[PDB]
Amino acid sequence: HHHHHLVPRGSNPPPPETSNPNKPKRQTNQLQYLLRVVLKTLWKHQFAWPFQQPVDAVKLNLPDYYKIIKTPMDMGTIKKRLENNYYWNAQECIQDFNTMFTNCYIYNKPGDDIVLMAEALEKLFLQKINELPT
Ligand SMILES: COc1cc2onc(C)c2cc1NS(=O)(=O)c1cc(Cl)ccc1OC
Repeated sequence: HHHHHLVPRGSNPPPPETSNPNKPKRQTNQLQYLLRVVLKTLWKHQFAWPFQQPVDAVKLNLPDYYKIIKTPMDMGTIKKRLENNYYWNAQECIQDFNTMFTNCYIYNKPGDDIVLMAEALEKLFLQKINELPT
């Protein structure tokens, strides 16, 4: 038979939402710090680039990525969520960072370049978290 299954093709899933009008939201001092200090310091770091947007499994040739990672998260999404006042509290935002880092550790192996990057970003994150306003 002449159907060789060359189509349909793969794709990336839809990215995480950055807007949800019926979601409860608040501005808090802790969230303002998470944007101004935590996100902005990580964003400019030389290790930020793999984490500045959703994993593009097509471009990066990671066809297994979304078979393994079912709760994707990235700093581009977190930045948009902070700019859009999406969060109710600091915990919701911190959980997004934790998810991002954990996804990287799940998908990859200790000592991989991308894991070294995530570990360094996570160390910085945890340092900035320890100065969160009370
Ligand atoms: C192995 O390639 C990757 C693994 C990943 O886990 N999480 C992300 C995001 C991620 C991205 C890639 N691909 S990559 O081109 O960004 C890449 C980054 C680094 Cl620091 C090292 C290798 C590499 O691709 C081979």
